[PDB]
Amino acid sequence: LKLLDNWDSVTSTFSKLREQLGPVTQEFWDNLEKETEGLRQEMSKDLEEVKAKVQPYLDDFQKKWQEEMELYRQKVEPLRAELQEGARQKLHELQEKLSPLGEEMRDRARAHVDALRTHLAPYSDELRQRLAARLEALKENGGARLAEYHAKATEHLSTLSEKAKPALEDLRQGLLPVLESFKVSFLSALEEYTKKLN
Amino acid sequence: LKLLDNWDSVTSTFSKLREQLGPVTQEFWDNLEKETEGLRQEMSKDLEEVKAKVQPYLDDFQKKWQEEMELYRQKVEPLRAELQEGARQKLHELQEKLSPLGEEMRDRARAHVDALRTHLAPYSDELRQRLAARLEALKENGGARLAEYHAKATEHLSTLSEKAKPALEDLRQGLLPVLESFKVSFLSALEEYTKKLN
Ligand SMILES: CCCCCCCC/C=C\CCCCCCCC(=O)OC[C@H](COP(=O)(O)OCC[N+](C)(C)C)OC(=O)CCCCCCC/C=C\CCCCCCCC
Ligand SMILES: CCCCCCCC/C=C\CCCCCCCC(=O)OC[C@H](COP(=O)(O)OCC[N+](C)(C)C)OC(=O)CCCCCCC/C=C\CCCCCCCC
Ligand SMILES: CCCCCCCC/C=C\CCCCCCCC(=O)OC[C@H](COP(=O)(O)OCC[N+](C)(C)C)OC(=O)CCCCCCC/C=C\CCCCCCCC
Ligand SMILES: CCCCCCCC/C=C\CCCCCCCC(=O)OC[C@H](COP(=O)(O)OCC[N+](C)(C)C)OC(=O)CCCCCCC/C=C\CCCCCCCC
Ligand SMILES: CCCCCCCC/C=C\CCCCCCCC(=O)OC[C@H](COP(=O)(O)OCC[N+](C)(C)C)OC(=O)CCCCCCC/C=C\CCCCCCCC
Ligand SMILES: CCCCCCCC/C=C\CCCCCCCC(=O)OC[C@H](COP(=O)(O)OCC[N+](C)(C)C)OC(=O)CCCCCCC/C=C\CCCCCCCC
Ligand SMILES: CCCCCCCC/C=C\CCCCCCCC(=O)OC[C@H](COP(=O)(O)OCC[N+](C)(C)C)OC(=O)CCCCCCC/C=C\CCCCCCCC
Ligand SMILES: CCCCCCCC/C=C\CCCCCCCC(=O)OC[C@H](COP(=O)(O)OCC[N+](C)(C)C)OC(=O)CCCCCCC/C=C\CCCCCCCC
Ligand SMILES: CCCCCCCC/C=C\CCCCCCCC(=O)OC[C@H](COP(=O)(O)OCC[N+](C)(C)C)OC(=O)CCCCCCC/C=C\CCCCCCCC
Ligand SMILES: CCCCCCCC/C=C\CCCCCCCC(=O)OC[C@H](COP(=O)(O)OC[C@H](N)C(=O)O)OC(=O)CCCCCCC/C=C\CCCCCCCC
Ligand SMILES: CCCCCCCC/C=C\CCCCCCCC(=O)OC[C@H](COP(=O)(O)OC[C@H](N)C(=O)O)OC(=O)CCCCCCC/C=C\CCCCCCCC
Repeated sequence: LKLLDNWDSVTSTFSKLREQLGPVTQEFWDNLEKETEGLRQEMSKDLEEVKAKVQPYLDDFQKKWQEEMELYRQKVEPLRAELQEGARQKLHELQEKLSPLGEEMRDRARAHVDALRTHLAPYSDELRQRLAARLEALKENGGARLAEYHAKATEHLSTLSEKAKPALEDLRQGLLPVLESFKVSFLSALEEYTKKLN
Repeated sequence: LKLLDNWDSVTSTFSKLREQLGPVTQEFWDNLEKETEGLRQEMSKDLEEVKAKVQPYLDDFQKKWQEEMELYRQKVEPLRAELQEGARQKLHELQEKLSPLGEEMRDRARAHVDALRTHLAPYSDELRQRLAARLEALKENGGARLAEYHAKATEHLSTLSEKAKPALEDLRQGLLPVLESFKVSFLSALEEYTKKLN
């Protein structure tokens, strides 16, 4: 009955909470009305003054910004001209540079890769010999290693069968009485669990 | 007793593990010897080929690096000049911007900031005038609420104590038989558990 007795004190408090919620909501809204009323009076001033003054605000800034934009455009043109004239020369110089230097770079690139070709041909061939020597050795060595590992695997499995059979047998044989002792204690423990659970 | 047999079986598996590793390690050493011997014939050629490859490689790469160094010198040198000229031109281009537009922007800033003075100053005072009433509302309604909260505080304390008195007495009156029966449950549980856990 702990739930009922305690819940009774909870239901009564909740009821008393409503008894306090009533007046509190009335007083809260009562004062909130005064707040909204004052805030409305202030807001009327806020909006009116902000709006009436927003005109000269935006007008002043817009008129100035208008000139600013005009001056900006009046500058953008000659400034872009300087940039254009400059770009024409700068790009021309770069063009007149990328042409000879491009040819030179391409020519040097030719020798760069071509001289590399003269080395790549033998280099790759030598690598083939080295790789073949390694692969051939690793193949014979591999065959031996495979046999070695296979033999070790056989001995590993043979000695493992001597564990998978006798050792596991002993483990399984021990599991029987072990499970018995466990079941006996578990079954008896279940009694306590249920007994203490009511 | 079980742990004794368990460890006993582990002992047998250990001997048939260590002795298994006997020939295994001996053969593995020979196996490793094979790899080592192979590498003794592989790496010898590998290193010799590497030496006879890295030498002409670095040599030819030196030519390439020289080609590139010359290339970069023949590029960076004139490009540094062209870039300096172009940058100096751009600097002058910017100079004819940062100064004219700078003084212009400064005047724009004056027009903005000064306007802000005659726009934010009165606005701040307006805000104060509106905030004054706002604060007044918070003082009047605030003080009222403070009183309402005070009244409700007493009503809260009275209701809390109205519960605290019977609730604490009832809780203590409930905890007595509850803890008493719980103790009986604990005592029996302790005994029952010590009978199984042994
Ligand atoms: C049928 C069965 C029914 C039973 C139901 C019970 C219902 C509840 C009713 C009654 C419970 C009675 C328990 C009263 C406990 C009193 C603990 C207390 O008097 O303690 C004192 C400590 C003081 O300081 P100290 O002694 O440690 O320091 C020593 C430091 N030297 C000295 C320097 C200062 O107070 C501290 O430490 C304060 C630490 C504050 C930690 C707050 C943790 C907040 C986070 C999570 C809350 C989790 C809620 C669970 C959510 C559900 C998850 C599933
Ligand atoms: C003396 C004691 C000291 C402690 C102080 C007082 C704390 C309040 C105390 C006790 C709470 C009363 C007990 C709760 C009553 C249960 C009401 C209920 O049954 O409720 C359910 C709803 C719906 O939820 P549902 O769809 O999952 O369940 C639907 C369920 N099914 C799954 C069937 C569909 O749950 C809802 O309404 C819950 C929504 C979340 C409610 C948040 C309330 C936050 C309160 C104040 C912050 C407000 C500040 C205001 C300023 C605003 C500025 C913008
Ligand atoms: C505890 C510590 C907290 C720390 C917080 C720091 C304070 C930061 C201050 C303010 C944060 C602003 C956010 C609060 C506003 C949430 C109002 C609310 O509850 O939003 C949700 C409700 C629920 O409907 P819904 O969104 O799901 O549906 C609409 C569905 N449709 C659009 C999608 C299709 O939306 C509705 O009821 C619809 C809209 C109702 C409009 C309410 C706003 C009225 C305006 C002014 C009242 C206050 C003026 C006071 C100014 C000075 C304050 C100092
Ligand atoms: C201890 C230290 C030792 C020092 C040793 C020295 C290193 C040996 C020196 C030089 C050897 C260079 C060998 C590789 C150079 C050739 C790169 C090349 O031209 O390859 C051709 C591929 C062909 O692609 P596709 O046109 O048919 O396909 C496009 C078709 N669609 C779009 C359908 C996907 O092009 C591509 O993959 C490129 C396009 C996609 C990019 C993929 C990722 C590229 C990044 C890195 C690769 C760098 C390898 C360099 C290291 C060499 C190790 C020997
Ligand atoms: C001999 C001694 C043996 C030991 C026995 C006792 C161990 C009890 C331990 C853990 C389990 C929690 C027990 C809660 C009982 C069920 C409440 C319930 O029926 O629950 C419904 C919700 C709904 O979800 P669903 O239908 O999708 O899942 C259901 C999933 N279907 C059906 C596949 C299964 O299931 C959920 O919540 C499921 C999530 C897990 C339950 C979490 C809630 C646990 C209760 C209280 C924690 C208090 C938190 C306090 C508030 C903190 C605020 C900060
Ligand atoms: C193509 C046209 C040519 C362009 C010309 C540039 C050519 C490249 C040359 C120089 C650039 C410098 C690179 C910056 C890297 C390190 C910055 C640094 O060391 O940082 C930490 C310092 C610590 O403070 P401290 O008191 O110890 O150092 C003050 C004492 N001192 C200045 C003697 C060191 O912080 C400082 O120096 C504070 C940094 C504030 C810097 C304000 C510069 C304002 C001028 C112009 C604005 C330009 C806008 C245009 C952008 C578009 C370009 C396309
Ligand atoms: C001197 C006088 C005093 C004034 C002081 C300032 C006080 C602030 C109070 C009131 C003024 C704000 C009220 C008006 C705001 C509404 C602006 C508006 O017209 O709203 C609507 C837009 C619409 O959506 P749309 O234009 O994208 O779509 C267009 C359509 N389309 C998708 C289709 C293509 O929605 C938007 O503008 C979305 C805006 C919400 C996003 C806010 C994100 C802010 C970012 C960072 C804040 C950092 C927080 C981290 C903490 C550090 C703090 C330092
Ligand atoms: C129903 C009317 C009862 C009124 C109060 C009585 C009991 C309090 C009950 C509920 C309040 C729960 C909210 C959290 C309470 C924290 C308790 C705590 O553990 O507090 C100490 C910790 C220590 O941290 P600290 O030393 O760094 O901070 C303090 C330093 N500080 C001033 C310099 C910055 O502070 C913190 O956790 C930070 C917050 C501490 C807030 C202190 C404000 C105290 C205000 C007034 C004193 C009592 C007026 C009583 C009215 C008469 C009613 C009849
Ligand atoms: C169902 C869903 C709803 C459930 C909600 C849960 C309701 C519980 C809510 C709030 C109460 C939290 C309690 C914290 C206040 C302590 C009251 C108290 O036991 O204080 C006596 C102590 C004595 O000193 P000491 O060193 O031994 O203790 C410090 C202990 N140590 C050292 C271990 C840290 O003094 C202090 O802690 C220093 C006094 C600090 C004064 C703080 C006053 C703050 C004022 C207003 C904040 C508003 C709270 C509103 C919530 C209540 C509405 C009715
Ligand atoms: C995602 C990232 C992309 C890369 C971005 C790079 C941006 C860099 C930003 C600004 C320019 C920086 C300009 C830096 C100029 C200074 C270069 C120089 O000598 O620096 C000195 C450092 C010295 O390091 P130390 O560790 O020795 O000393 C530090 C010391 N321990 C301490 O605690 O203080 O050496 C080093 O940094 C390491 C070796 C450098 C060798 C140079 C190698 C340069 C080689 C060639 C030139 C560059 C190629 C240009 C290609 C165009 C032409 C073809
Ligand atoms: C889900 C859990 C619900 C219960 C929860 C309880 C607490 C929950 C709260 C927090 C979690 C706990 C978090 C604990 C964190 C660490 C606690 C701690 O300090 O542990 C260390 C100690 C010390 O061990 P050491 O003993 O080996 O010796 C000293 C130690 N090195 C030192 O430097 O001090 O260990 C000991 O106390 C050993 C003594 C054991 C006593 C024998 C006890 C004998 C117990 C049982 C025997 C019966 C079984 C019979 C089986 C049948 C026969 C085979």
